Amino acid sequence: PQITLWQRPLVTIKIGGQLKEALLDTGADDTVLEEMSLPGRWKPKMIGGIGGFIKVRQYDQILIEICGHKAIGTVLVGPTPVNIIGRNLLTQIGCTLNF
Amino acid sequence: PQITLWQRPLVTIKIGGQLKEALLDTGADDTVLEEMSLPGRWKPKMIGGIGGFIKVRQYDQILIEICGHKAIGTVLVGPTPVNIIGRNLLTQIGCTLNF
Ligand SMILES: CC(C)(C)NC(=O)[C@@H]1CN(Cc2cccnc2)CCN1C[C@@H](O)C[C@@H](Cc1ccccc1)C(=O)N[C@H]1c2ccccc2C[C@H]1O
Repeated sequence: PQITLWQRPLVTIKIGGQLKEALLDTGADDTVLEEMSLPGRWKPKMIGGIGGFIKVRQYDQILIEICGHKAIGTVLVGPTPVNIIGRNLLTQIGCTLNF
Repeated sequence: PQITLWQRPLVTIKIGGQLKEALLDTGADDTVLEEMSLPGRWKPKMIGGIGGFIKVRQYDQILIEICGHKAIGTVLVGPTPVNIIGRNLLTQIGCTLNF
């Protein structure tokens, strides 16, 4: 698709057999989802944005479907205000910025 | 241009006759630039990022030059680590997300 930016670019993702809403976010290096339980072991990570750092949980090789495009990649879990799809998974599903 | 997302999407902007580098951020609602002096009076605002809220100064009716293209709109100035061009100005230059 082509998504213009007058509204937030929210798409629907499927992860863990659930459907969630997430923001497509070119300003985010990584993908962070709200507090959920995902399979397997986790490592620790701190990510910093505006307002400071949060401590999140890094899971690897997670399957997540964005607009019916399957990506398998690293997903962070933590107290983020919105689910954010960031560059590590945007590159996978072939996403560019155009003007 | 067609900007890919293997690296951060940094481009050159011009505001107040200064050249700056800044991030094309589809996840940002507003444009937030690093502490600098602008023409006009400002309203104060609280905007919230990933690690919580910061206080910014809001200037209206500001022209920025992004890769040639002019855009005018609200610009917030405040303690941000990186310069961020959000949706409010991304729309004016005709920016879209394509996959
Ligand atoms: C207006 C303003 C700019 C303040 N907006 C944001 O910060 C929004 C906030 N919401 C939330 C919100 C807050 C309040 C109200 N509604 C919504 C969540 C997403 N962001 C958008 C982010 O794209 C902003 C960037 C800024 C940045 C980039 C690089 C380095 C430092 C800062 C961001 O936070 N990116 C970071 C990031 C993000 C996720 C995972 C890893 C990493 C690393 C890093 O790239």
